[PDB]
Amino acid sequence: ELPTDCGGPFELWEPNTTFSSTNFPNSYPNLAFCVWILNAQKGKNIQLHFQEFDLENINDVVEIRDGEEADSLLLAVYTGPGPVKDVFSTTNRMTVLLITNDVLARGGFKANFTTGYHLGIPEPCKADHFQCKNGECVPLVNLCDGHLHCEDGSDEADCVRFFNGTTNNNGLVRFRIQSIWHTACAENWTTQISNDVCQLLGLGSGNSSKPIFPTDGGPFVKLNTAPDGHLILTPSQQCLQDSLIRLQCNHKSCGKKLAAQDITPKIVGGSNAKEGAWPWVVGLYYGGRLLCGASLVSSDWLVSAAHCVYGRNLEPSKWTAILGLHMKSNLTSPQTVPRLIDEIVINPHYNRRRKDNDIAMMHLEFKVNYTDYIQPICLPEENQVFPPGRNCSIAGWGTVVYQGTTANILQEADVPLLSNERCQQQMPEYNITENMICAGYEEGGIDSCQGDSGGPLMCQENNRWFLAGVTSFGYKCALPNRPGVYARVSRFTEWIQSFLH
Ligand SMILES: *[C@@H]1O[C@H](CO)[C@@H](O)[C@H](O)[C@H]1NC(C)=O
Ligand SMILES: *[C@@H]1O[C@H](CO)[C@@H](O)[C@H](O)[C@H]1NC(C)=O
Ligand SMILES: *[C@@H]1O[C@H](CO)[C@@H](O)[C@H](O)[C@H]1NC(C)=O
Ligand SMILES: *[C@@H]1O[C@H](CO)[C@@H](O)[C@H](O)[C@H]1NC(C)=O
Ligand SMILES: *[C@@H]1O[C@H](CO)[C@@H](O)[C@H](O)[C@H]1NC(C)=O
Ligand SMILES: *[C@@H]1O[C@H](CO)[C@@H](O)[C@H](O)[C@H]1NC(C)=O
Ligand SMILES: *[C@@H]1O[C@H](CO)[C@@H](O)[C@H](O)[C@H]1NC(C)=O
Ligand SMILES: *[C@@H]1O[C@H](CO)[C@@H](O)[C@H](O)[C@H]1NC(C)=O
Ligand SMILES: *[C@@H]1O[C@H](CO)[C@@H](O)[C@H](O)[C@H]1NC(C)=O
Repeated sequence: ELPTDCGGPFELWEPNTTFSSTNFPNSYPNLAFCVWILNAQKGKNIQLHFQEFDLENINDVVEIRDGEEADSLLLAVYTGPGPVKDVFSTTNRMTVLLITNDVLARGGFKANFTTGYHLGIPEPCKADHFQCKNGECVPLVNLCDGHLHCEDGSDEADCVRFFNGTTNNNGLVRFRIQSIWHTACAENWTTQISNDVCQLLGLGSGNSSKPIFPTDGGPFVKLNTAPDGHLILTPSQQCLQDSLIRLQCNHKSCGKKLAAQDITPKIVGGSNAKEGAWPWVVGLYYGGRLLCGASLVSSDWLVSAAHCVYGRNLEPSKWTAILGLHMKSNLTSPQTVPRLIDEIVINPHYNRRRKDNDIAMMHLEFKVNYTDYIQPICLPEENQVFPPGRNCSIAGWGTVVYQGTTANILQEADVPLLSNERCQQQMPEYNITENMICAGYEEGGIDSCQGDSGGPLMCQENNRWFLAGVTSFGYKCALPNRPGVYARVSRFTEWIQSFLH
């Protein structure tokens, strides 16, 4: 008997600034979903400063968005008591959604925004410097010089990239020094430095190099070796019968298992996974309780579902990432590696009401070494399509019922892929967007459940296990004709690669 109230302060202009929920110094109504659209002038952002904030737990949240149109962004998801940071917008419209539960009504929030030109983002400094990602600017002599100057490392990042590359794993060797880009030569190019250059680019070893001729007027730089392991770029423009380096680099540690497994046919009735059969499956415990799994994509980064970390991102220290998790009742094994979380980044295009863009990055506390039972998952390459009917394996600790006991050992099962058209024909309730992929049997039996959220949809391709899905939502478990819908990682590859660097 508590319906969502409609008719609150939707449109808020410039003089009308000091807004708040209904009866702010009191208890707000439960099951309320209110929206405070913050209109502004064309060319001014929104700066919201919460004067007093004391909400309920993760059950009730305040979601701040910067939509301005049908496709809404995501700025912050605040919850819990205590002061919060001032959200800095980028457009003239900000949506403040108040998601509430049915019980435990807390006090409420109150804020006063302000419209200005590029608020939050600091003013750009003099043009003779290079601005980092945090707004601070450093002199041009301090970028790409082998010494970290930016707080995040923007001066020493993206100092070399592929040029004239037919694929994302080869091309030229254009370096950047003193804020100018230029190619290299092949007079003294060996194999001992090729793998080093490939590692600097964020790739594997060097396959081969095909120097032909120079075609650009850039001041190509000579490259030599060094006994201390430093790629020296001798500043000079003088070379006879030169040639641009067409360097070919291999991929990084991809989805290659290192355990000694056997062959066992199990399609219908998938049993437990052997110790070390899925090294890129990471567990996430929030206060001594597994909620949603994660996929190891780098040495310190994890990809998890955005619906379980929704509201639990304010305090990343409460999470605990268990790498090499095999049994839920025995963590004293030498293969289990515990780590903490220090940063949780939710996808900007996430939408809990549409279950779209369900993906989230989680930074680890300390970097973890790769072992025989811990290996990173392999991100799918750009412009890669997975055909339907492809039997891809999954992994997780799903429970047979909502409030029962889950499997102690890691469970795994193979499910075939489905097209979006047939999936929508099978699920007339939900909404299947162009960033989702459905997989599962229409006859039931092999179906995911709670506890497998964020689990990877591992599809093997040329002896390599890629990442073709992240668990987003699903209907009731143990029901036929209800395939699991996962977030299509192929559409979020660049968003993850922008953070892995
Ligand atoms: C603020 O809102 C009230 C009603 O919500 C409206 O009458 C008024 O014109 C708005 N602007 C002000 C007070 O500057
Ligand atoms: C909100 O609180 C008061 C307004 O009474 C003001 O001093 C403060 O600067 C405001 N913060 C903003 C507008 O971000
Ligand atoms: C290679 O680089 C040259 C620059 O001189 C450019 O004109 C050309 O389009 C690039 N690609 C190919 C395939 O030649
Ligand atoms: C480059 O290659 C030539 C070829 O003999 C060699 O004499 C020279 O020592 C190498 N290094 C430099 C810096 O020229
Ligand atoms: C290099 O590329 C080829 C494909 O042409 C591949 O077979 C090989 O494994 C790669 N690595 C090495 C070291 O040859
Ligand atoms: C947990 O694993 C260790 C090492 O594998 C083993 O010694 C211990 O007996 C296990 N715990 C239980 C309850 O079996
Ligand atoms: C991981 O690799 C580093 C690099 O040498 C090493 O110092 C460390 O002992 C290794 N093991 C762990 C648990 O960090
Ligand atoms: C999936 O498994 C079934 C079981 O017989 C098989 O017929 C089908 O070919 C498999 N799909 C792929 C892509 O291997
Ligand atoms: C999602 O909902 C819209 C209505 O806003 C509808 O037009 C669309 O067909 C739905 N998506 C699917 C896959 O049916």
